[PDB]
Amino acid sequence: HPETLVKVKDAEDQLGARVGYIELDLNSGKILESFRPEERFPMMSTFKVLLCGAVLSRIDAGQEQLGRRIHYSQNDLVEYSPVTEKHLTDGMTVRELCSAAITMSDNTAANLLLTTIGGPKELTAFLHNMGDHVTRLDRWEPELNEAIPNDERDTTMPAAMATTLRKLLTGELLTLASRQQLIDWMEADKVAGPLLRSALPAGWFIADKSGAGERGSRGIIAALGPDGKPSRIVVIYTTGSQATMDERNRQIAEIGASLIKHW
Amino acid sequence: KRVGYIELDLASGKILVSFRPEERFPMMSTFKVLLCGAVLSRVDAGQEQLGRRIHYSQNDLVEYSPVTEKHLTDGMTVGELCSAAITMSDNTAANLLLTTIGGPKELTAFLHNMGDHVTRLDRWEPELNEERDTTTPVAMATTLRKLLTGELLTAASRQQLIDWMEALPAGWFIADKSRGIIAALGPDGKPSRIVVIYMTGATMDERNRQIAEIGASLIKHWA
Ligand SMILES: [Mg+2]
Repeated sequence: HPETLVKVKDAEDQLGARVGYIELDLNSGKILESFRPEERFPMMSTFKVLLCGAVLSRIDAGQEQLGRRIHYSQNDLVEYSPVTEKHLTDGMTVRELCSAAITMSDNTAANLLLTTIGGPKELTAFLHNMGDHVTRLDRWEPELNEAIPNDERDTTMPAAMATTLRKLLTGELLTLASRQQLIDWMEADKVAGPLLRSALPAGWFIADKSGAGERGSRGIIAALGPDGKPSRIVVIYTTGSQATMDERNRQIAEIGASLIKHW
Repeated sequence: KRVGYIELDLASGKILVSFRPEERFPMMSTFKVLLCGAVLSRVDAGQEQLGRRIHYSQNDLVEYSPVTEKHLTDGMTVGELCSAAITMSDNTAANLLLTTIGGPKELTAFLHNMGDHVTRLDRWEPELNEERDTTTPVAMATTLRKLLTGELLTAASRQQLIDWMEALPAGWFIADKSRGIIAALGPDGKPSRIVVIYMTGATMDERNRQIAEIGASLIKHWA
């Protein structure tokens, strides 16, 4: 059963770059296995789940509404804004913006949502307040993806991210419809095909969010399980590699194949 | 049937690799390391001397006692007994050292007092090898790291504990010569990493294949 860990190590050796990984039981929160779990990695677009968690938490407390509309003005359009670049005229509701930020990784959507909560510092405050004292967001899209070596801005650790994700998706931090909306948005992720979904067998459930940035940075956070039901959380990050995006994708997909095989 | 392990970076206290690190397992001989830790804490406190000689009878000998069985006449110093209890897993030596601190409950209270509320020793040798006398990979590693780094022991005692532990893969410094293994990894006399492995089950071989697979997963702080 350390086979998966040996594969992560091989990935690290194939990429010439640090890889971090943790697998947690969704119900108990116990760590099942881990590799560099307490090293810092850039979050990249995996933060968009935590963002929409904070946006959902404010919806639950009456400070935000799903149906509130946001207009925004072409000047706000940062690169990879596939959904938001189609609604220059009419705008987009909070619900649509979370949908775009999660399912399509729309960068402008994330910035608009960040503004609704008071920016990076308020996301970081939201995290500290729920017991995550590691994860920090500092910048906006697209700067948060720079992945400068030794820069602790905009980073998490695999263990901190995994525990946080778990608290968002289970228990009572969010309401039932909110919890379910967040996991449904993650289920409907359309831009993480090459990662753990490429190794997922028939009939398995996966709710995920991937990220990609500069300087070889790539990752994914996921809740998955056999028979249409999530039972574990997986977080994989890497940074630093000079390998191609497809090689990074492949490495993550093969770690996924290993943890699935040794489930 | 079950395996759990953890490798920790000593300088940082960060977990490098883990597999079922919070499952409970019988300590088996890994308690001996912690015992020698409690002994050295007493030395540091001016309550015990490693040069102190102890005589013991043939009513003290229990199974696997390779050193102590040979010194019923002349006895053995506290330091010798610690060396025997870790390096030779000499079960009488562990029982005699236990008496010097005040029994299982006093080791267990030593651990409580240093932040470890998972690891519990209740029995003496040989009865401890049959939820009593258990730990988890993470608690044992975290406790050992506390012993070996900064605070808890003086620098004399820390080096002494290491040198006993450094007195299975060829790169591993193995404390002990259903099972527990503690290994230190790194330069002689100053390991950078510790590995703690428990297995309950087994066939000489296949445990050795499992051990080699764990060996393949081990890493170091990224430079
Ligand atoms: Mg390494």
